[PDB]
Amino acid sequence: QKWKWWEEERYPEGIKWKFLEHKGPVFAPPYEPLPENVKFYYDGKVMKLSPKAEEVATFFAKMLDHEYTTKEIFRKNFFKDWRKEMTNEEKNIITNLSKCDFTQMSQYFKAQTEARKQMSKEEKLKIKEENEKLLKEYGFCIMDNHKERIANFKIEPPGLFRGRGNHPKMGMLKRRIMPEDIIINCSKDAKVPSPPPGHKWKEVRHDNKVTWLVSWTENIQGSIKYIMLNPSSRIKGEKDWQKYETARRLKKCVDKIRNQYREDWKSKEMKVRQRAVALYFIDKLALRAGNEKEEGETADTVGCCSLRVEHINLHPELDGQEYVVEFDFLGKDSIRYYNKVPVEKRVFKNLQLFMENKQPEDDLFDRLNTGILNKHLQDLMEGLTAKVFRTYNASITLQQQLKELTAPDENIPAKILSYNRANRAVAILCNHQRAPPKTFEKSMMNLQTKIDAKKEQLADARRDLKSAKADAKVMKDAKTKKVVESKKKAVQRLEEQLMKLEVQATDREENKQIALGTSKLNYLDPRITVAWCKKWGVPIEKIYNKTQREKFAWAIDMADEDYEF
DNA sequence: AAAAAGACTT
DNA sequence: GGAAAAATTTTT
DNA sequence: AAAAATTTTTCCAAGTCTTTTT
Ligand SMILES: CC[C@@]1(O)C(=O)OCc2c1cc1n(c2=O)Cc2cc3ccccc3nc2-1
Repeated sequence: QKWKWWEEERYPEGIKWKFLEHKGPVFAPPYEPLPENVKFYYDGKVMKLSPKAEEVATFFAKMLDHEYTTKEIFRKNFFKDWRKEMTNEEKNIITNLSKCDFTQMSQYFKAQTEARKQMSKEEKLKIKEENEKLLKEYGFCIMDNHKERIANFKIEPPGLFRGRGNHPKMGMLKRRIMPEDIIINCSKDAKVPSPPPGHKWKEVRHDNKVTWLVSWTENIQGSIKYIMLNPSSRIKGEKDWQKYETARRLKKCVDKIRNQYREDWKSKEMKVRQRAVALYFIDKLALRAGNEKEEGETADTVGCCSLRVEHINLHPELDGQEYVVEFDFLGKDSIRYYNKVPVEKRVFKNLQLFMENKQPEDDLFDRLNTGILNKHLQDLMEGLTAKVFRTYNASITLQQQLKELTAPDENIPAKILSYNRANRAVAILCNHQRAPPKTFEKSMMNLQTKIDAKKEQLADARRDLKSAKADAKVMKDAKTKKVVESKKKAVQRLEEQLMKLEVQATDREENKQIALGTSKLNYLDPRITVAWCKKWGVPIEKIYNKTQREKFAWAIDMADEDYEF
């Protein structure tokens, strides 16, 4: 069937749904304590760990293999959070983490993973079926006249916080989410889901100005987690489509804004000059609008509006470049951003002004935050904020590079390479880095030995063709010529294969320290891709896989070859 | 405001 | 998501 | 048959910006 929601009339502003029914959240599987033969030791002598404490102790044991279990903060926060979940006949004995021996616990769990990957196609087939009966009853909710998929219906198990970067809270206990934390949400006329026996959910909500099915407040940050619908849904995809159409609207008056923020660098007020320089950073330098965040509750990271002075060092000349601003900081997810950038005359001079009589630990743009900057953007264009730039600059770069890369001649596998090269450019601009695949970049030697082997399979068809001509000369007939054809069409089938292997080795080695994912899904207007595919006859499945085709179902169907962002 | 929350987005 | 599992599928 | 190199899931947060509260 497949419901073409994009053909429907836009859902009237404010209300998200008229009717919402769902089976609720699936809870994390109960804890199975340790057997008799898996003993825990403290101060060398055996210790009986109560169910509560035993669990918190496993979470650490299973991580013993990682290098972070040796960091101060990790161990400090851990031990503190373990103390709470301990009995007094245990809070009296265990004074420190350092005297606790998890070695045996840690060993059993590495054995479980082994004994698991050695199962029978009877057990493995049963689990893979019991896992399918859960996805049917719990993974589909009903939102207005339709059956749509839920994204992550399984509530996350309790464990230990790690987070990304050097985070202050690493090692803390993530408590087990009970029904009494869950806030259900659904329509008044919908069958309310039944809670686990002998429990009550925190609240049965009916707020129809939201898209969520369930919410709870996790304890590490005190942030609210949600169980929202699958990206393939209407509610998620109309939002997605809107986000693109909003960045597409930015396109028709982008140069207008670029005229203004240019001369704004020459205004009376520092506040307007700051706002404009920051806007330059977000525009031409694809920075995020860096909100302020609670220090000692998150990893010290930034974005443009939050950039401290210590994140830049002013250089007049370097490598033959004029007015270079050296960026050096940890962006989102503690991912470094280093950029030597030649800026215009006023901008370099404006930055010196913004850094005068200031200490390294102070802001660059004081008198600025995301709030001021975004209030301006709104006035500049109906519905514009500072993230829309990243959507424009990323999307439009794909469209441009696909134009400047794709040649009509190329066979399908080299066009895929051209597309990926386009994607790659966006990725480097949006700084979606990657740590090289776990020493496995010797898979290149194991791909080169396959290419060098094909150079033989072809080299032999070349010397086969050279001898076919040496027989076609002496005694020329329609039996020798039609063989010099079968040896020519043979050089070709191998030539097209070598291309397919070499082009695929380039694609792989260029995308070594880059990440296309976050842009593939989150930043590029899927229609830009779809058009490119319809044009050169590249079957979509070569670019977007099934969950992607499904998420992007709206683009595929509602976009021709002629489409232009 | 403008902090502190909430709901989306990356 | 992006690296790690885990389930595959390719190589040897 | 079994090492090996792949494809695909599973594990687990950190931003942006709107709406409340204070
Ligand atoms: C590296 C890619 C990226 O950081 C990002 O910048 O954009 C996409 C993305 C990320 C992370 C994430 N998600 C994402 O959609 C969804 C999601 C769910 C999670 C659920 C639990 C823990 C971490 C989680 N991280 C992401």
